[PDB]
Amino acid sequence: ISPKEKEKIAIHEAGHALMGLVSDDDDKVHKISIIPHIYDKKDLYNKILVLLGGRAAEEVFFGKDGITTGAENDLQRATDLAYRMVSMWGMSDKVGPIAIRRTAVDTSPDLLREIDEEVKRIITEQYEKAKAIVEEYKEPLKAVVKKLLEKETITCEEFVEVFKLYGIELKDKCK
Amino acid sequence: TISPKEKEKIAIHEAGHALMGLVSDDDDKVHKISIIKHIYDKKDLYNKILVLLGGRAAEEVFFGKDGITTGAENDLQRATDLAYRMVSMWGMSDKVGPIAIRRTAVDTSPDLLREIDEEVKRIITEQYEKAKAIVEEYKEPLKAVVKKLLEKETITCEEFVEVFKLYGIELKDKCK
Amino acid sequence: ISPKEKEKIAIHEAGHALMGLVSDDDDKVHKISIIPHIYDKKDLYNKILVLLGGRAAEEVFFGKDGITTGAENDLQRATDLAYRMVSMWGMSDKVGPIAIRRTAVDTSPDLLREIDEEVKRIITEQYEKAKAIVEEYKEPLKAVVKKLLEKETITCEEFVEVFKLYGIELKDKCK
Amino acid sequence: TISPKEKEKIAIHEAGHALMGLVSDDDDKVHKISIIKHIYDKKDLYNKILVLLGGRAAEEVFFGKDGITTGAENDLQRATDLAYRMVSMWGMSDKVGPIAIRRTAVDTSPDLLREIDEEVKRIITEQYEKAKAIVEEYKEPLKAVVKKLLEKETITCEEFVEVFKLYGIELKDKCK
Amino acid sequence: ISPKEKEKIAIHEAGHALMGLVSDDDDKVHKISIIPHIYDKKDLYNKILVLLGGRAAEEVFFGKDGITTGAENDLQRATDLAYRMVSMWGMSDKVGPIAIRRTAVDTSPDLLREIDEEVKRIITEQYEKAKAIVEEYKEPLKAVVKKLLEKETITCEEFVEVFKLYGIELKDKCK
Amino acid sequence: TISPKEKEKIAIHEAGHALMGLVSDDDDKVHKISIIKHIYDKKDLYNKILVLLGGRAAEEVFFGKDGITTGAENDLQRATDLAYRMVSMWGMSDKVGPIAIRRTAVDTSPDLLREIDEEVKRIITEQYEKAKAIVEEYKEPLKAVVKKLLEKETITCEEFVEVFKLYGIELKDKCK
Ligand SMILES: [Hg+2]
Ligand SMILES: [Hg+2]
Ligand SMILES: [Hg+2]
Ligand SMILES: [Hg+2]
Ligand SMILES: [Hg+2]
Ligand SMILES: [Hg+2]
Repeated sequence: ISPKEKEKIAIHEAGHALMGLVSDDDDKVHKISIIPHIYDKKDLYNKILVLLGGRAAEEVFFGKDGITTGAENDLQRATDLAYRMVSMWGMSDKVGPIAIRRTAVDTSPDLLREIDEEVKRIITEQYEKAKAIVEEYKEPLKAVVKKLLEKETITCEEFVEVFKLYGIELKDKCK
Repeated sequence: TISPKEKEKIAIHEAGHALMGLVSDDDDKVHKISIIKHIYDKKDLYNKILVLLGGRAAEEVFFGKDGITTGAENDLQRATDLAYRMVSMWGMSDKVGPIAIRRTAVDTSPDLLREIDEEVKRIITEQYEKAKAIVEEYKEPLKAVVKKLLEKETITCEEFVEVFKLYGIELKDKCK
Repeated sequence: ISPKEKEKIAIHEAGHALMGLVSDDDDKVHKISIIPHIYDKKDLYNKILVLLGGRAAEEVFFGKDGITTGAENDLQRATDLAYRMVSMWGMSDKVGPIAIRRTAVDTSPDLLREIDEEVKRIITEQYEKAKAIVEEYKEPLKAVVKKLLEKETITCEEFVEVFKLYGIELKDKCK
Repeated sequence: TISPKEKEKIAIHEAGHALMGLVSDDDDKVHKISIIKHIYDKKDLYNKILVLLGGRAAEEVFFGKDGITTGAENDLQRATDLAYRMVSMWGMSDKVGPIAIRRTAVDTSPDLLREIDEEVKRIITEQYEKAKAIVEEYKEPLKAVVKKLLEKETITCEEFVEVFKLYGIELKDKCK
Repeated sequence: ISPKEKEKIAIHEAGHALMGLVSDDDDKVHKISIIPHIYDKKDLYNKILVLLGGRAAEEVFFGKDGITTGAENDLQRATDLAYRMVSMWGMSDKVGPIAIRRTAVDTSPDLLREIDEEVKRIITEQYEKAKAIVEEYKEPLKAVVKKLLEKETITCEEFVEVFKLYGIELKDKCK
Repeated sequence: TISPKEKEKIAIHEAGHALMGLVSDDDDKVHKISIIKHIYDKKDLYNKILVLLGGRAAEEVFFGKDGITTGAENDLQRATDLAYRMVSMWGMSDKVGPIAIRRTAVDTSPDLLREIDEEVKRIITEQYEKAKAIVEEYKEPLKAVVKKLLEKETITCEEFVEVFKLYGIELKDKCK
């Protein structure tokens, strides 16, 4: 794996962690390296937020052209999750507290268009928030990336250490 | 595993169902509220939807739109299926009429599916609004139910009604 | 089975019988209780008429809210029958003397929309006639229901007896 | 089991097919009218539709739209299939053109299916009207055929033509 | 096989051969009777041309009503071929250098409408050219047909012989 | 079996791919031109399309729209699949967004498929135009490459670049 590619991965893996550590609710632990119940609407919004942080950080650091294939799963995981909010758990105002029956069964194309719209809406939103977040914290993120590329693997605590050195206090979610 | 946050959510969802059941002018059910060939008419099945929706309805009144939970999955699916049968199996919608979809739907037009979907959406929207209104209207005594629920982990309909009679509401029969 | 439910069933089973006994053509025999060739367009219209009589009587006696699940088969049987008239036996002017090929095969959505329209038209019609019929004969029907609820099972002849006592003479179709 | 009503219907349906066959300026067939690798051109298959439709055509002229029967099921299906091939297999429609649907149709646009359905509908409508017109125009001698049909239960084309020559119509050859 | 049918077949089989022998490119050999790499856009256009020659000749000689079932394969073979040009080999300007994925998979109805349009366009065109060709050479074609019906089987050379006797010089493609 | 006509076509198609590869400011590949878990970014895959399209691009510049060949089948299919993934698997289109089609697509709206198809069409159209422009701009030295190709049947990237340096173009590295 060439240094150019390592830089990408680094920015990407930092992005997730950033989202997790800021995420207003999203309960979840951490770790970070260059190698790899009942939820409410808020919880799932924040889960999407985390899932898009990789790609979000990619776009902040490299523009729309430095966007990577490495977010293939994250986009699928996030889109699935938004799709359940809309078609399974009535979490869309437009769509309403309806569930899609069965892989939908005998659903009008109009219902699908509505859903696809709302999935897009939800995802566009969480992704715009993630970019904003990466932006706001670009400088201390750069610092984290440097250490990442150097030591190859960071702990959750060091990530926080670096951010405290910048006056940003991240949520207590590490172990 | 269950955090006081999640446990509260459950309580409210559960108190929501029972509220709907006890006020439901038709629907009848075996109430026991915890944290751990026939013939139905249009009135009946509407009241079934009402009940099925109470949980989510309670979530929204109490926690706003963001507090809406995954816990209602089974509930929303049953409601939707039920309304779906009302429209496509029984002739229970005026727009669609006493027509029965050749059920998987087989060789039904996209136009018809759309009409059906709209009518399913109408039934549910209506009952959902009803459920919320009732929870709203009975927010006060319901809190009291929830407080005891969280405290003792399991309540009987009797206690539930006991709190309600205290507030001056005469809930219907239906327990054991 | 509770008395409220027995009343429903009674009205329902009376409705069919009424339709059969008045039905301008529909050849078919009878019996009535609280427990359970080559046809022309007229014949099949009347068969639909009979199939909808249950629900028709339900709506006359209890309004649109007292409508029951008990007509699940009747609606399917009737709708199937109208659907064959339209898609199998060219009995629709709008659609014309065309047959749908195979569970249709490779048929335009427009053709399906047309068919669905015509099926709806046919069924709406026969159902409006059945309601009208129940209406016109509500009083002697009430009488039949009473005896039904009392004796639990009526013969075709008694049904007629009751109607003759009202000056309505029903078609000779019983044995 | 067969009532005089039903038996009459059958007779008329059967007399309808044969009429079309005997007048059909192209189509050729083995006439025997009872109660109990090749190459066809556009003209030929049109005449096949004509024949296939004669039964129903006869029903409608004689009994109005309400007298239309189930007996034509097989007939309408064959006609429709035939016209369907004309349009989607052979290049026999001007609107659709010498295009052949990749036959189940595979990955054909909804637009194309609609065009095809319209053209199938045109062929059939046209021939149906033709069939009716002919039955109308020959109502009188056809009754006479039907009377003998009902009387003797089975007629030969010969007798059928015999009645027609008597009325002054010279039907074509095609029997045995 | 009746003489009327033999005349049809004759005209049909002559039509192909005509197309082959004139076809500006289409490499292909011949023979003719009353019984039965890497190509460019031009090559495939001409292959369609050959495939439609049968039907084309049928319509020239008998009008739109003398059109036969005998061209069932030719229309399928040609339509398949145009369909590959459009959906497989980016040979349509309207559609562009795109390939349809899999029996298409997950393709919009709009894309299919576009394709169906372009397939129709290509085929309409080649078929109008084939008719024109049959027209232009109707007289010497009649001559060929006569010999065909007489001797039942013609060689490629005789076909040419007849055309040379008319001052038309056909491409050197026989053996 | 291969006619001088067909052999020329092949040469040009092959010279087209290599041209694109050698000029491609990103894409890297194992050049050897004859007649016989990772991470890619948007820039990278665009350059892959460019390469995949070079063959056809070369065909069109040299032989016009009628000279377009069957030889590009595999090429067009790969390009299309790649762009299809860009749009529907990776969030690489602005119109569609960081949305991922639940892949066979499952229960996606006709509207979405249309958006996707349009965007796939945009990527490819753009890169196709790029490929052609480059072939156009380097028509002269490419002929020279083709002449040697037809002459010796197999060329190395080295020779290819050798001709290009002679014309005054400094192509990038990427060979062995
Ligand atoms: Hg990731
Ligand atoms: Hg629940
Ligand atoms: Hg019934
Ligand atoms: Hg028949
Ligand atoms: Hg042929
Ligand atoms: Hg290639």
